[PDB]
Amino acid sequence: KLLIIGTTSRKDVLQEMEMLNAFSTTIHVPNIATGEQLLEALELLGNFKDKERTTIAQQVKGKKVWIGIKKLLMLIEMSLQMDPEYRVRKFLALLREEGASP
Amino acid sequence: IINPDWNFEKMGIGGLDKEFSDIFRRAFASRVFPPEIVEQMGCKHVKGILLYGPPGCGKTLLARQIGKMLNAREPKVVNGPEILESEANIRKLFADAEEEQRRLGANSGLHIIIFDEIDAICKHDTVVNQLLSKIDGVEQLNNILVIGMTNRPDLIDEALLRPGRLEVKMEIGLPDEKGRLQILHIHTARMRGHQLLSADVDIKELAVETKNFSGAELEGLVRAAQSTAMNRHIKASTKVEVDMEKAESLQVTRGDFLASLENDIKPAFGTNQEDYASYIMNGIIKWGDPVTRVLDDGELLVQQTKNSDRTPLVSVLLEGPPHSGKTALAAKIAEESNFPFIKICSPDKMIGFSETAKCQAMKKIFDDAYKSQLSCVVVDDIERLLDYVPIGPRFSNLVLQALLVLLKKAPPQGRKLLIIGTTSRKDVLQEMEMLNAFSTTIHVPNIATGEQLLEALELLGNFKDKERTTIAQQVKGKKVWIGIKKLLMLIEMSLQMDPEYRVRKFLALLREEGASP
Ligand SMILES: Nc1ncnc2c1ncn2[C@@H]1O[C@H](COP(=O)(O)OP(=O)(O)OP(=O)(O)O)[C@@H](O)[C@H]1O
Ligand SMILES: Nc1ncnc2c1ncn2[C@@H]1O[C@H](COP(=O)(O)OP(=O)(O)O)[C@@H](O)[C@H]1O
Ligand SMILES: [Mg+2]
Repeated sequence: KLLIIGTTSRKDVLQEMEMLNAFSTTIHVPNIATGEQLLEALELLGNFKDKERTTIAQQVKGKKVWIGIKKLLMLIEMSLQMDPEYRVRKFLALLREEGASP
Repeated sequence: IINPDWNFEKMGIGGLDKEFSDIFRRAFASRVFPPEIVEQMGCKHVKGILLYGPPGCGKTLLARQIGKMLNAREPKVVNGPEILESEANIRKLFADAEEEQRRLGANSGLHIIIFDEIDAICKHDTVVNQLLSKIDGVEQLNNILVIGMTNRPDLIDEALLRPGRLEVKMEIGLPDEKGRLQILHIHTARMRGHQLLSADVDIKELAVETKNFSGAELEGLVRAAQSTAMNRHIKASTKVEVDMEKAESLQVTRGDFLASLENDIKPAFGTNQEDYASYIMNGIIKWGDPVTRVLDDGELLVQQTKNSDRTPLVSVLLEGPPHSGKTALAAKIAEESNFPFIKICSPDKMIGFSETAKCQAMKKIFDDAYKSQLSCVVVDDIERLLDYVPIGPRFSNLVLQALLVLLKKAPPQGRKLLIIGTTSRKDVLQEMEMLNAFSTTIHVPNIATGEQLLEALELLGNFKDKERTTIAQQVKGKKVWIGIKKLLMLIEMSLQMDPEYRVRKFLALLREEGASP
């Protein structure tokens, strides 16, 4: 017996080459698409404090979010470098800059 | 796992408890229990061991300690070129063991032979065959042991590693912060009881600072520091008629460690250096905020990649209009990094090379970079390195795929890296989808205001007061579009005319150039 697992990021190109016929089934992994999920991830990572968490939740609860997990880790690590005063501002600015339509 | 506790600090070994314990359990356990139960087991004694790794980490000292505590005689040593008539020398090593086996062999002691740089004497098939016959020939030597060492195990003959003969292999790699701490704790013993050192000394800082340091370098640190301090205070008190013990009152050492560390001893492994004059010829002159902004962003990136655990790899891309001075800024940041290992890969060294050769050079550079606990590698002119051309495409697909695969491969555990690239054709790169491989982008704009041009001119200091006023009034409008390199060469050309016909020539040259993106 055997089992083969594949990974890809360009589904349409594979579709044109008549490749999906060989594969028996496909599974879809989505991105973060709600403020609640982002807040849960931030809490689980255990980086920001309570007050900054409240500020982030208040500011981010009036827009849409579409971001990948690895990019989120990179943004958190980059933002932590700045001084304690401007960490939240830098993180929010970077999130706004990265924000894009699905 | 259960083990018999040892006192490593007492034996002088630090940071290798696991290796010592495993070696002792797998190799020398049998030869300590009495022959009767050994035979009843059916146990068979091992005959050879192999140790490999960077030089100076202390391969010999491990077996020397085992010999000191082996409750037997001392081990004999051989050298790679010593044997290299050969059979006569071979008969000077096992002849003593053969004589013992003539006088003994059932209850005889244990003889140990040590081979240095064994790879140099085996790959000359005559000596290899003689050695192979001797270790396992028609006669069986049950009172001998061989412990080879080298640094390139891949070059050892396979027949020598057949399971019947040598069967244990180990790697002894460079120390880490905690390992360096323990090694220093061990080496700082005599002066610890002699009170020749200062109480302000912080061994933690010394251990943290030394990135690529072997035990030999660590001991040399202590040697040089004590020498520096003795000379310092003795000489200080010799030229004055002050009390002699005043010098001995300064015997305690706090800053001499740093003094010796500055340039007395330097890392031996990796530790490449690069020249920056060839890439920074006119220095760096501040003509506006953007230079400060770029430098600050580069410094922040350099800081993140040193005190972070979740991001052991960081890449950054610089983009801007041609001749904006991106390569110089990248080289300046790389120099300011202060990392032990630095290198630059540029197409200038690659002239007329084939695509495969370029791929080989790139992979070799990255492979060398992997060897160091820190590094920074710079790649310049990506669009040229791909051999682009506007008339249709001509990119070398192989060179593109090599880069795209390389940019993501993380290093082994515990090693960090930083990658910086510089480009000018951003759209073309975006087309190939490689833009997503990078993590961040920093812009390199061009001069866009007149006052910036006058400030650059005054920093350069070439035009006089009247000429400065004339240019300022002529181009007061903030509708300029010029790069630092273009400004430099334009000024250099314009300076070639006669003193009278210079300002007008400069203005004509500026007008010839563009004024908008
Ligand atoms: N503040 C500065 N910024 C950039 N370059 C400067 C600065 N001060 C002086 N220079 C000099 O300007 C010249 C431009 O630098 P460099 O050769 O790296 O340009 P570039 O835009 O990377 O070139 P290319 O178009 O060939 O890619 C160099 O001589 C550099 O020393
Ligand atoms: N774990 C360790 N404990 C004590 N000393 C060490 C250790 N590792 C390296 N050294 C230092 O390395 C030196 C010995 O290296 P050596 O055995 O000659 O290496 P090789 O024989 O492979 O050239 C000694 O000066 C010793 O202080
Ligand atoms: Mg350049």
